[PDB]
Amino acid sequence: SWSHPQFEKIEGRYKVTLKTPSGDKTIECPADTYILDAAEEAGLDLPYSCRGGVCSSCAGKVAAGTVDQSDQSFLDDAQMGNGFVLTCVAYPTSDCTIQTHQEEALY
Ligand code: FES
Ligand SMILES: [Cl-]
Ligand code: NA
Repeated sequence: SWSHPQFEKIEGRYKVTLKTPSGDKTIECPADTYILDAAEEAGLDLPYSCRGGVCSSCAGKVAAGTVDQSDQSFLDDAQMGNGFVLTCVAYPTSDCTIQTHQEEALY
């Protein structure tokens, strides 16, 4: 192996502000890391079920910034156009603010 952590995990991280029901919590999220994975590693308890982009459990809404959720399946094109994000399969592509716990907002 290597005598250092992976550069991709130490450097170049995006700021992700999770606007949760219990307040805003800003974490660093590597570009190669799904938002849910960074949040759960940081000790947050965000909702999820399938971890595969096929449900609404981990849904959030992008309040600021952009994501890459090319692996997602469940959201329709309009929902994604309107800012919904499946946090379990979404990489940040900018500093961003994601309101969590938005499953119920989906129609
Ligand atoms: S937990 Fe099912 S889509 Fe994210
Ligand atoms: Cl949950
Ligand atoms: Na990587």
